[PDB]
Amino acid sequence: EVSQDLFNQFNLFAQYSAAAYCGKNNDAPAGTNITCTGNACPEVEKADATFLYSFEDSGVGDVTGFLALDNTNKLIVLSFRGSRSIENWIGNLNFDLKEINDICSGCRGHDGFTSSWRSVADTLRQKVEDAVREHPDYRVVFTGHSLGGALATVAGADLRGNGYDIDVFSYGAPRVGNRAFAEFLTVQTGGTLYRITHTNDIVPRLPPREFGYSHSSPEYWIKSGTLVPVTRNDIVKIEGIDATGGNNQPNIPDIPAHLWYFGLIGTCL
Amino acid sequence: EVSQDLFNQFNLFAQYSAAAYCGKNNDAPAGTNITCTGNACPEVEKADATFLYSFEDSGVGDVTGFLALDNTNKLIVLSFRGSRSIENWIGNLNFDLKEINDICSGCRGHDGFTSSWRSVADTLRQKVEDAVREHPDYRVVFTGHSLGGALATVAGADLRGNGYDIDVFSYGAPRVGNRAFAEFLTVQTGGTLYRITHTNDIVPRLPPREFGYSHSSPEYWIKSGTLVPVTRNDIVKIEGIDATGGNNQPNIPDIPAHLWYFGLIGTCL
Amino acid sequence: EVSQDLFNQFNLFAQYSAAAYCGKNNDAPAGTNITCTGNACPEVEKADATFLYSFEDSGVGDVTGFLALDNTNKLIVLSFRGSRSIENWIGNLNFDLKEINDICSGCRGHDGFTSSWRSVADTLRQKVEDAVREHPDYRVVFTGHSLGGALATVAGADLRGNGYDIDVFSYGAPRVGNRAFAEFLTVQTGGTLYRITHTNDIVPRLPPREFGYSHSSPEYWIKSGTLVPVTRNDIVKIEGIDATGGNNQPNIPDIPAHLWYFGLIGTCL
Ligand SMILES: *C(=O)CCC[C@H](CCC)[C@H](CCCCCCCCCCCCCC)CCCCCCCCCC(=O)OC[C@@H](O)COC(=O)CCCCCCCCCCCCCCCCC
Ligand SMILES: *[C@@H]1O[C@H](CO)[C@@H](O)[C@H](O)[C@H]1NC(C)=O
Ligand SMILES: *C(=O)CCCCCCC
Ligand SMILES: [Ca+2]
Ligand SMILES: [Ca+2]
Ligand SMILES: [Ca+2]
Repeated sequence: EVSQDLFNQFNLFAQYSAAAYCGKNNDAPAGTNITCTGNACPEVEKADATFLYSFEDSGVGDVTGFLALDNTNKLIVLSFRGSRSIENWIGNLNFDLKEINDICSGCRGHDGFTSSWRSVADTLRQKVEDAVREHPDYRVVFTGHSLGGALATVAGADLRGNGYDIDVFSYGAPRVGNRAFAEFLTVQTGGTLYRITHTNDIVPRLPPREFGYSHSSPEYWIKSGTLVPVTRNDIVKIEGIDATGGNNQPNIPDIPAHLWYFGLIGTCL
Repeated sequence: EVSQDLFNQFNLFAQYSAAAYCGKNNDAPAGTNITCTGNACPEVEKADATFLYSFEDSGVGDVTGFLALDNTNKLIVLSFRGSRSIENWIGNLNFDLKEINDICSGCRGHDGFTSSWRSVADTLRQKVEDAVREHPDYRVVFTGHSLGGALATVAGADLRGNGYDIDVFSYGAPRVGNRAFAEFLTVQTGGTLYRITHTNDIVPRLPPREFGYSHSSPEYWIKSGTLVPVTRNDIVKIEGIDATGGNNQPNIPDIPAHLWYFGLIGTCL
Repeated sequence: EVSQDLFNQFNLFAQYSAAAYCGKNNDAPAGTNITCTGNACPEVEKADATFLYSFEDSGVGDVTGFLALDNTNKLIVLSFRGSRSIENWIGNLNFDLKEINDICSGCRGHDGFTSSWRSVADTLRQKVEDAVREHPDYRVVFTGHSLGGALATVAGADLRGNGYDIDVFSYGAPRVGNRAFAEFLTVQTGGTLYRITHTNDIVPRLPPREFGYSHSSPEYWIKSGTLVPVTRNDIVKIEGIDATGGNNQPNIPDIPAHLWYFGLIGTCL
C-alpha cells in the first residue's frame, strides 16, 4: 500500500511518460498545449501544461521526448520516450558497462543509456535550469517508461546537486548500471527516485544480473493485473538492493505487463 | 473436409492476401497488372487482375493494401496488408476494447484495428462503391492475412447492408472484439465471413480470452503442417462461438505456422 | 583449441563483420579509411584498410556491406552486414528451400539468402575481380555476422573456382540450405569455410532441421561465455554434417550469445 498522494503522483507521471510516445509531442512548437491520442494522458490534458522544448532524433540513440511546464501542478517535467525506433533498439543492445566516475566513484552504466544522455545533457541541462530560474517555486521531475525511465534515472543522477531537487519516476525501467551505481541511486540526496514496476514485466529484469547489473532500492511493485485499474492498495514498496519478491522473481516474464502501468504506455502513435 | 470449390476460393484469396505485402502492390498505377515475387501469388497473376486503387501509410496505423479488378473471376477484391511496419505493430498493441456501437449494438472492438479502419473508411467505401457501380455483377470480397484479416473483418461488418454482398476471407486473423461483436460477425446478413486458421498459429489466439475477446463462428482450420501443401481434406469446419478443438486449443503455440496458409504469406518484399 | 594464427584471423574478420553494421561504412567514399565507433573494430583501424566499394539498400532484401582493401594484411575483404532493417528481417523469414542447380545438383538453399545474393552477384563479382586484377598478390575473404555470414557463405560457393581462392568466415550464421548443399559446402575446394558459432546462440539453430536444413562441416565453437574474452583454447573444432555437441545441442537457446563473437557485434550505429 501507498498513500493516496503518492498514488496520484504515480498516475500523473505515468501519463507524462505515455505522452512522450505520441509523435505529435516530439516536434511541437514551444508554448502549445500538451495533448495525447485517446485517453493516453487525460490528467496531463486537464492541466495547464505546455511545451518548453519538444525534441526527436536527438543525440545518439534517437533521444526523444519533451520538456513541459505544468502551471496547474507547478512542475517542470522532463519526459523521455521509450523504445520505438530501430535506432532506439540498437542503443539498448550496447549493454556493455562504461565508466561514469564523473557521476559517482567506481560506478559503471549501460553504454547506450549513458551515451544517449551524454549526447544531449548540455542542451537539456540548460533548458531545465532556465526553467528553474524563472519558476523557483516549481518542482523538477524527470520521468520515462522503459528506456525513457532509464534515461530519466541517469539524467537525474547526473544533474542533481546543483541547488534544486530532481525527482525521478521511472516505469518498467531496465537496470542501468553496476552495484556501485545502484547503491548511489539508493542513497543519493537532492531528490527521490521512484522506480515503479508491474507484476512480471520482463524489462526490469534486463539486463540480467549475470552481466554485472543491479537495481537501486526501493522498488514500487504494482501487483494488479494487466488492464486492471490500479488502487493504492495494489502497490507494494520493496526495499533492498536487488531485492526479490517484487518484479525480480524467478518466474515466467510477460510482455503485455510491460504496457500496463496504470494505463496503456508505449502505444500512443 | 471442404468442397473443391471452397478450397479454390480459400487458395485464391490467400494469394490476394499474400500479394498485399509486396511493396510494388502498394503504390501502383491504376489499370496495371497485379504481380508478386517468387511464386507468392501465381493464381492472381494468371488472372486478369489489375489495380483499381493502391494505398500505403494511409490513415492511422499505416493502413496498406490494394483494391483489385479481377475480370477472370468477376471479383472486386479489397486486400489489406498485415503487419510489417513499426506503425503496424504499435497499432496491434492498442488492445483495449473500444465501443463500435455504430457497427453493431453492444459491440466493442480492438482499439487499434477499429481506429485504423475508421481512419480510412470513407475513402475506401467510395472506392469500393465506385467499382460496384462500374461492375454491378462482380462479387465484392475483402481479404487479408493477420492484421489484414482483422481490418477486412471490421471493414466488411461496417460496410455491409448498403445494397451489395461483401464476403470476407481472413487468414490467421486475431480476435477483433468482445462476444457481442463475435456474435454479430457470426450472424450478419449481406455476405459471409470465412475465418481461416492454421494448426497452432499463435495469432488467432490473440488477444487472449482473458482480455475480453471472442472469436466469431465458424472456423475453418487447416490441419496440415508448415511447409506442407494443403488439400481440401486437410480443412475442417468448426462451429460455435469461441469453439475449441481447432486453432483454439490449450497447447503450445507456434510462430512459423502463422506464415504458412496454403503458401508463404507475409514474406513478399 | 585452434592455433594462435587462426585465432588472430577469427578475431580480425569478426571485426570486419562488426564494421559492416556501422552506418557510415555503407555509404563511404571509395579510398577512405574504414573506421568504427565504440571500439567495434580496433584491429581493422590499425590496418591500412580502405573502401573499394560501399553499398546499402542493394538488390532485394537490403543487401548492405562493403568491399575493403587491406594493405597491411594483404586482403581483399567482402563484408556483408547482418540484420538491421525491417527488409532484412523479412528476407530472413523467406525460409522455403529453392533449387540452386547452378551451384550443385540436388542442392537447395534458403530462398531469401539466395535471392538476395543473386540480385547483387553480377555487380559484386565484378568489383571483387577488378580488385584481384589490381592486387593479384592479395587474398580474397568473404565475411559476415548472422545474415551477413549466410550471404558470405552463399557468395563464396557461387564465385569459387574462377582462379582465385575465396575463404569465408561466418559468425553466428544460420543454416543456409538442405543436406546436399551442406555436403557441397563441406567438400568444395577453391577456398576454406570457417563457420564460427558461440555457445547456445539461437541463430545457428535456425531454420530448424525439421524444415529440411542442415549445417556444413566443420564447426568452430566458442565455449567462452557472453562478455567473456575469447582465447584460442576456448574454440573447439567439431567435424560432421549436422554434428551435435557444439552449438547444435538440445538445450535452451540464448539471444545475447548471438551478439558476442570476440566482442559486441551487430551493435555499431
Ligand atoms: C522500452 O524499451 C519501450 C518498449 C515499449 C515499446 C513501445 C510500445 C509499442 C515496444 C515495441 C517497440 C518496437 C520494437 C521493435 C523491435 C522489438 C523486437 C522484439 C520485441 C518483442 C516482440 C515479442 C518477441 C514494446 C515491445 C517491446 C517488448 C520487449 C521489450 C524488450 C526490452 C526493451 C529494452 O529496453 O531492452 C533492454 C535492454 O537492456 C536489452 O537487454 C538485453 O540484454 C537484450 C535482451 C534481448 C531479449 C532477451 C530474451 C529474454 C531472456 C529471457 C528469456 C525468456 C524465458 C523466461 C522463462 C524462464 C522460466 C523457466
Ligand atoms: C587513412 O589511413 C591511411 C594510412 O593507413 C592514410 O591515408 C591516412 O592517414 C588516413 N586518412 C584519413 C582521411 O584519415
Ligand atoms: C542476423 O540476422 C543477426 C542479427 C544481428 C544482431 C544485431 C545486434 C543485436
Ligand atoms: Ca491543457
Ligand atoms: Ca495477370
Ligand atoms: Ca587505418
